[PDB]
Amino acid sequence: SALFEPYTLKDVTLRNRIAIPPMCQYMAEDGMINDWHHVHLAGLARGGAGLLVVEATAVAPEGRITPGCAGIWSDAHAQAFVPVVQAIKAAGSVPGIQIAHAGRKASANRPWEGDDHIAADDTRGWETIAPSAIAFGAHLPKVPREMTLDDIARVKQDFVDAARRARDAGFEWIELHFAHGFLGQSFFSEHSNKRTDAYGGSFDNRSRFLLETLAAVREVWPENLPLTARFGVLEYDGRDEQTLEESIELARRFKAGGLDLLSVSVGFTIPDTNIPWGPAFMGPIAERVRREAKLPVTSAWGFGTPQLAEAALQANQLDLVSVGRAHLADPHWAYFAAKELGVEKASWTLPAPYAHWLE
Ligand SMILES: Cc1cc2nc3c(=O)[nH]c(=O)nc-3n(C[C@H](O)[C@H](O)[C@H](O)COP(=O)(O)O)c2cc1C
Repeated sequence: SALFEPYTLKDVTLRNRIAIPPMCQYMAEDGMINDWHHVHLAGLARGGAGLLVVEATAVAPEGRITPGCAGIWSDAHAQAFVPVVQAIKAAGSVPGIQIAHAGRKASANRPWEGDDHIAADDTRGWETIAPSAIAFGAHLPKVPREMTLDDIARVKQDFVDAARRARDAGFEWIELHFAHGFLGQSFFSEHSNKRTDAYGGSFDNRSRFLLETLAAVREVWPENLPLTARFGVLEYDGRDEQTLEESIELARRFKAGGLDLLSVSVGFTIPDTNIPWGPAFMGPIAERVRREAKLPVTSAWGFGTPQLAEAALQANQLDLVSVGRAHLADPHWAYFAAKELGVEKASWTLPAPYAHWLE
């Protein structure tokens, strides 16, 4: 099976092509992770996936999505990850982390606590920042503060510090969160970026925050460990061919700047869109980016059906298959997939204290 073939990227070898993508847990306190995350992540690693990417972890307090988001904006925050990293490694999975800044979509409630911007008089809330003072709208009506050049320098440095911290905590894989309408994505999109300085207007200017952040992170992130990013390559906003073309150009510049793999997603930059949700619906777009930027890719949404994951790999649409919600439902999804695909000794996807009994 293609799904259970190993994958080598730089010095890191994944035992199979199953990636667990970043999934916010909303269980941290002032950015500090705790035994929620420890057990969640170690349990997933033991389930058999080759790569486990820790949830969006804020590079700065105001870059959290919610009051429950993880952070890595101090060395104490980073140190909290060390035992979890060590547990993921003990289980034979590769520990990754997504470092993030939520931009104008920050200061929101947890998804089961309203999922909306925090009310003005709620002591938990904070001012958001963005390339331009324009609200997302809908359930995220707060108008962000327009970033100064010093803010841009500071946030880039926060990404650098976060990457340094992730390195020193023992992560073997990093993902820059430039997708899903958060700060990076919003610098790229003309919907959200109305700047007239070096960081807006033209394609080069809109790309600049993302490329400069990648280059700055590259200085401190080891060359022998995969350097990746998530990026929304279209919005389903009636501008898809032009947006895709630009996104693919940016992917080429990412590759030239040392990016090893791109997690291809949707932008979610604005609410007024028409996304054609369906099983593996991003497969063909991921394939186009892979082909036209000549860059390894992953993607997500509905690949928890093992045969569909297998088909996407065999069609060379993807290099890794990201499987999210199916792993919340069943942390041992990789074992289920091995069984479904008829892999020999499927139960040994799991560690011996499980595998022996399930043969
Ligand atoms: C609980 C939850 C939290 C998520 N948090 C993030 C995250 O931290 N960063 C990210 O880029 N995507 C996040 N996503 C998107 C997932 O990585 C993934 O793309 C999405 O769930 C689709 O894959 P699936 O159909 O296999 O669940 C999250 C989704 C879920 C379900």
